[PDB]
Amino acid sequence: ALADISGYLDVLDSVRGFSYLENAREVLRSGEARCLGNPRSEPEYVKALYVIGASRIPVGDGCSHTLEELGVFDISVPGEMVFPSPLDFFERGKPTPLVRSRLQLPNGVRVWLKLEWYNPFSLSVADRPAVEIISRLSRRVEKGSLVADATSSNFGVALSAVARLYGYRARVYLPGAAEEFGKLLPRLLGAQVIVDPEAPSTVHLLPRVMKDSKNEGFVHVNQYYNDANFEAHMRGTAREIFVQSRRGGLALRGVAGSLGTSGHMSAAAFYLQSVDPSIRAVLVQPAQGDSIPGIRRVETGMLWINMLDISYTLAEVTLEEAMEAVVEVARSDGLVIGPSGGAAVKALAKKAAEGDLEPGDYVVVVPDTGFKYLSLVQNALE
Ligand SMILES: Cc1ncc(COP(=O)(O)O)c(/C=N/[C@@H](COP(=O)(O)O)C(=O)O)c1O
Repeated sequence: ALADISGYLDVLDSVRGFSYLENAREVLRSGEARCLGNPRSEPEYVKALYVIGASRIPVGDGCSHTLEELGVFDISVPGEMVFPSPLDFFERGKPTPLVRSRLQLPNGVRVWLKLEWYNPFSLSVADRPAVEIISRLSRRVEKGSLVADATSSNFGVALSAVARLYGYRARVYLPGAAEEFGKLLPRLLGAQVIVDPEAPSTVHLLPRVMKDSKNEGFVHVNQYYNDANFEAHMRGTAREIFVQSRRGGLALRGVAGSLGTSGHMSAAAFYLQSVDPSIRAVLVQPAQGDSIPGIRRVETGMLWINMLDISYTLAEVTLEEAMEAVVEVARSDGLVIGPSGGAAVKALAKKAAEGDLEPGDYVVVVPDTGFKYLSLVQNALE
């Protein structure tokens, strides 16, 4: 019989490396987890279960339990949408909406958009890694210390709100070309903001962040390499697409999305593909020469999408093409999705047009809201 996982989460602080995901994939493939003779002597297996989304764990002799029995499918949300705190709302106010699009794509590819602007701090996907990283920091690092990172915009905004709800000071480093909401809103949120107008990308800032961290002794949370990014997406974003697709009665044939740290799509793909390895992952390549906010080309360096055993496909997409998918989704659905969203929609549309895709439902992860990108919106129209 079962035990609340929340008493066992010291395994987050102690387990290392990716060998535990084997456990994660077999539990997802089989549909069950075998009973832990000693729960504390299998800290890997407990971490596989956290990661996939269990609220409970099987303890003692023999009895294997299903995914449902472990809490993967438990409803977190209160019917009435009342929450005692903004962090309780982040955590229990899930899943984000999965919304079937009116947008018509060729060869029977049915589009569902998963709306990641429904996260309360940055109105973006990047609330999830920021809550998980700052949560895990909270055991080891003293309140009032400074946490910092490089961002395209969204993670710093999230990092800033979250560090503050956990009693930490925050500093965010942006490239000059970053959107204005990423430069301004950390400050509103009580953080320090450094902008480098020469730094042509956001990863080019990391050597400075790392140098500064050495001198000034702040905590570089480094979303690019920190496994609590991938983990936050595994138990939120990915588990959600699984549970929603099942519970929605979807013929889930694939996922489409976009790549910054690679956290969210790495998890989406790895998770779902543990369940059914034929589920496709369609991934945006920002066409060379172009900048699509928040995202980049794979070969500029992304951890999880290269180290984990994930099957994916790329589809190159230009800024112009992305903003064109933003316009189309707006006129089809009345939903105003941001640039990286419309790149993912487009990449899905490119592959369906090629006849590569098995007819059925595909879930596009929409990282944020287009209200944050008016300049780009205005250029797309003129
Ligand atoms: C609008 C938007 N779309 C997609 C992504 C990609 O999510 P990830 O791959 O899980 O980081 C992000 C992630 N942004 C992160 C990472 O940015 P970066 O990898 O430097 O281009 C940030 O805000 O610093 C985003 O802001």
